[PDB]
Amino acid sequence: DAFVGTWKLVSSENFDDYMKELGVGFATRKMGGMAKPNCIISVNGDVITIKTESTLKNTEISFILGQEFDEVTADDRKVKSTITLDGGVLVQVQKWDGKSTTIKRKREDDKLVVECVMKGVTCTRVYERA
Ligand SMILES: Cc1sc(NC(=O)C2=C(C(=O)O)CCCC2)c(-c2nc(C3CC3)no2)c1C
Repeated sequence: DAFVGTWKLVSSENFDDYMKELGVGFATRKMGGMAKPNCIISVNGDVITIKTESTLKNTEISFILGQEFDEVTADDRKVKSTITLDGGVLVQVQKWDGKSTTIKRKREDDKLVVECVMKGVTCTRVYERA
């Protein structure tokens, strides 16, 4: 849709702090910090696929809106994830061990803007079309 395409990370703010608040150890935060992933979003029928591709780590999720799914995150958390569409924003929550984090994906001008929240920490990542 508005989201479909191949997107390249161009800017990131507060990602290390976000990873820290998730309990991500130094080695994984080092891998993630200066990573510049591609994000490849596609849809077929009910099913949306979001692939994240980077030199040291790839991940992928496929989901139906509103339907919880199991996810292994890039930092090896086993989480229960639900993604919904709310006012044009893809809202993802991950729940594990009585905690939650939210990842919101929205389109703004030429940007795919990804807001990641854990407790008091807010990180913002911006992608543009590859
Ligand atoms: C090479 C890469 S990329 C990447 N994470 C992203 O790109 C992420 C997002 C996005 O921009 O889609 C949005 C949500 C957070 C993550 C990691 C990594 N995340 C984590 C914890 C924070 C989940 N630990 O490592 C690494 C090692």
